[PDB]
Amino acid sequence: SGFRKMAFPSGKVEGCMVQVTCGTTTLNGLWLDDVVYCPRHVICTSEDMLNPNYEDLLIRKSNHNFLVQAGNVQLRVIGHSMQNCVLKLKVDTANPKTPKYKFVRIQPGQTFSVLACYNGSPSGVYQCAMRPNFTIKGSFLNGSCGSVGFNIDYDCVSFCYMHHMELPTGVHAGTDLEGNFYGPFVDRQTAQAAGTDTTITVNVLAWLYAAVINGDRWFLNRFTTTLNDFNLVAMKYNYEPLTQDHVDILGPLSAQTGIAVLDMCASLKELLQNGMNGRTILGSALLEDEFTPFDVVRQCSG
Amino acid sequence: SGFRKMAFPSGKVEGCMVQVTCGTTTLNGLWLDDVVYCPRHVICTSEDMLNPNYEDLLIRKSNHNFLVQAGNVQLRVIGHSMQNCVLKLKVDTANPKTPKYKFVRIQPGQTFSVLACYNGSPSGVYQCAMRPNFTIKGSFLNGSCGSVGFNIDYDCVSFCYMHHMELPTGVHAGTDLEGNFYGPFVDRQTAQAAGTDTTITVNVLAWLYAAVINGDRWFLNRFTTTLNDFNLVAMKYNYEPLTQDHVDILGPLSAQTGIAVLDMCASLKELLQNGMNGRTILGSALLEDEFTPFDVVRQCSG
Ligand SMILES: O=C(c1cccn2cncc12)N1CCN(c2ccccc2-c2cccc([N+](=O)[O-])c2)CC1
Ligand SMILES: O=C(c1cccn2cncc12)N1CCN(c2ccccc2-c2cccc([N+](=O)[O-])c2)CC1
Repeated sequence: SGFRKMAFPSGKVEGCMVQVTCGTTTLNGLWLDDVVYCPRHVICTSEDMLNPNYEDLLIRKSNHNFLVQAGNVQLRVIGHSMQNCVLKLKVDTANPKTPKYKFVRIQPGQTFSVLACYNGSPSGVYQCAMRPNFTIKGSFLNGSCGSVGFNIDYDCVSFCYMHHMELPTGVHAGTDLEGNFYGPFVDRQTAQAAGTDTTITVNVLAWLYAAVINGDRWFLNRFTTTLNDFNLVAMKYNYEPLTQDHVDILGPLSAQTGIAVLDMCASLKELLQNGMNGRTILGSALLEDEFTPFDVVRQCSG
Repeated sequence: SGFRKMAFPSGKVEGCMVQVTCGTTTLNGLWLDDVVYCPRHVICTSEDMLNPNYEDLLIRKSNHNFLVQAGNVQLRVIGHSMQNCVLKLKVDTANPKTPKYKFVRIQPGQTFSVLACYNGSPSGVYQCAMRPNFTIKGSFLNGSCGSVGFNIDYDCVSFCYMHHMELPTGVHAGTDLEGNFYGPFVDRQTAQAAGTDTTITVNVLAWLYAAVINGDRWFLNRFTTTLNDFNLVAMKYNYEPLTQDHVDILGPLSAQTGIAVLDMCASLKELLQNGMNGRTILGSALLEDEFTPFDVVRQCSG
């Protein structure tokens, strides 16, 4: 028992992290097979950063302008190309620690683990969700660009996120590993703002099931709601609408606990209208929305 | 910016995890050099578990009764011994992935990362604190015994925790890596209960400094308190007393923010007496006590 914010073990990704330097600019890269992937903004300086023309910037580089270090070993760059907002540096040596991998783009509402790195060296691991507005509420400092986000299934690492920047509100923005931004963001230092966010309703319900599995029952009640009457209240409180597909996804947890999804929705309705009255659920005094149904099943059965 | 529950990268510990089986009983072990460390309760069955005499149980075992698997490789056991509540199995092969390591016992109030494992295979990583009452609020299922807790400094893994059991309240109990329990607990399936816990005051103050560093200022006020008048309120709310040593430890954060420790204590006094009024700090609607001053400095400067 117990329920924690839990990340995937990071070892397979640690063996892929390298440092990439172009000039005075250093960040992290991901070394898979004989390619290193990194944010293309490594080719900017503070002079360019405001509105770079990346095509011109890259034409003016050569292979020898890129210094890649894997530990103390320098890897020689033998080719370079741009892939949307990612740079691909071909190196003369394939990474012997390359895991089985794929590049997957995730949806808003889904979670992943982040390995935060500085200077090519892994510093910490945490879990987060892709928000409805395509930002992440991460923890990243200067130097952390090129840190990646991932999930692991069996032996295979599905990379989903590469870190590019911090927005003025302190949340984070980045790309998939094909270099395409999540959200309406661009890789320049400008006036960008995260749009309005919403709470991920299916994940709040999943976490209420986790709470019941762990013995927190106080918010349960004898009522039920329709899906439509629930979604009416959802809209008022800035929650995403709950679909029948979401109801279906919560099936396993509803069966484990014996509490119908629309019965749990009546609890959530009550919590939104009334608050918690000073009580807690799974150690929290607010409704948590960054655990998916899959995340809950992972900790609350195995 | 941003502040997350962050664990250490787990790779160095992943390369040490093995499966240990004695009979029908399987759990995890830690393979360092030519020794595997695991909970001695691997030598029990459900028949013994209520009140085992471990000395008699171990005398009746031979090397061949222990099956150790490192992936698909079976490691041959060539010796066995008991070390308090840990079993040490000498194997014929030294682990080539052994990191630099030490075995350290931690204090209540300190944090560490847990690599939760099942069948010798790493499943997830999370961060937690040693509570004042010597339990941990972990996330562990059947099969997770022998999972370890650790911190990393530079290249060196300091192992501090091996998991042994779950108490009736759903919190967790275990040993240091010399086999000595944290807390007044024993490795038998009996009527054990966690004692009364307290909130770790120095860590709450550290997290309030983290909040200020990240732009949450609403709880700040123009007041100050004495240490003695603060500790008076601390006692009422079940918080540990704040020492001058704690004040000294918070020095760096107080200097970074410009807010004296006893000025921050007046904020904490106000939050304890009044609540948050519906507001949040770092994404939480309660006061968080599982980040140390060191943890805060790590994310809020590097
Ligand atoms: O690493 C951080 C960073 C700072 C603070 C908090 N963070 C949390 N996650 C990451 C950070 N950068 C460096 C890169 N930046 C850029 C973003 C878009 C386009 C170009 C650049 C750029 C390129 C060359 C030099 C410079 N430059 O000199 O500023 C900036 C963003 C800020
Ligand atoms: O793995 C879990 C576990 C279950 C549920 C939640 N958990 C969260 N962390 C770990 C768990 N065990 C197995 C070991 N147990 C024991 C604890 C003390 C002394 C002996 C035994 C013992 C030994 C041989 C067989 C059996 N047996 O058959 O029960 C039990 C505790 C329960």
